[PDB]
Amino acid sequence: MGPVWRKHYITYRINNYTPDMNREDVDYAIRKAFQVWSNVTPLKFSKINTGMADILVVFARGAHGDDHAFDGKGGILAHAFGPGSGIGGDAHFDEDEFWTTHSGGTNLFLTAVHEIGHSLGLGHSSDPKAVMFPTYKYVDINTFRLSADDIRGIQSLYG
Ligand SMILES: NC(=O)[C@H](CCC(=O)O)NC(=O)[C@H](CCC(=O)O)NC(=O)[C@H](Cc1cc(-c2ccc(-c3cccc(Cl)c3)cc2)no1)CP(=O)(O)c1ccc(Br)cc1
Ligand SMILES: [Ca+2]
Ligand SMILES: [Ca+2]
Ligand SMILES: [Ca+2]
Ligand SMILES: [Zn+2]
Ligand SMILES: [Zn+2]
Repeated sequence: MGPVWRKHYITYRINNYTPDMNREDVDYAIRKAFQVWSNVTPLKFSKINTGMADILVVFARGAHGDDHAFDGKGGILAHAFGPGSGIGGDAHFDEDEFWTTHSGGTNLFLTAVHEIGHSLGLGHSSDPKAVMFPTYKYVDINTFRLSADDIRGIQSLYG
């Protein structure tokens, strides 16, 4: 259930960049992660560099100014706030992970899909093939698809 955005145009901004990947690969992973969700809802996402974005994307370490301190390498990979003003919507990625484009380390795209689900108001799935299942798993990103449960969940919130 959860809170939802009360509009269908949502902006995001990348506050800072992990040194683990180059800038263009970070931008690509995030853009594609938003596209997964826009593909099955009325939502549209635009990246901005200037202005007040709804969803701020942040890489940070350990205790980083909120109530969800990170824990070093492993364990919690990221956390995101549900829809709302201010820190609402924002997605934080633990810099103590090694973010990648691929299967090594922690794949940024797949983690971002999961986190953006939370930023849009989804909770966890019991479907062990759903991207909103609680625990990270690498799957071939070239053939990645939302599960029927993920699509059901997001279409129940928007549209
Ligand atoms: N246990 C694991 O598998 C990895 C280990 C990471 C490592 O050791 O490198 N860690 C994890 O999975 C940890 C577990 C955290 C925990 O419960 O203690 N999860 C987290 O770190 C959550 C963040 C997270 C989950 C994922 C994810 C999940 C599923 C899939 C996927 C893709 C395709 C198919 C399938 Cl079946 C699954 C891909 C990525 N990506 O990010 C934390 P969060 O859910 O945002 C959260 C919830 C509540 C609060 Br309150 C704060 C944050
Ligand atoms: Ca961690
Ligand atoms: Ca916000
Ligand atoms: Ca890192
Ligand atoms: Zn945080
Ligand atoms: Zn989660």
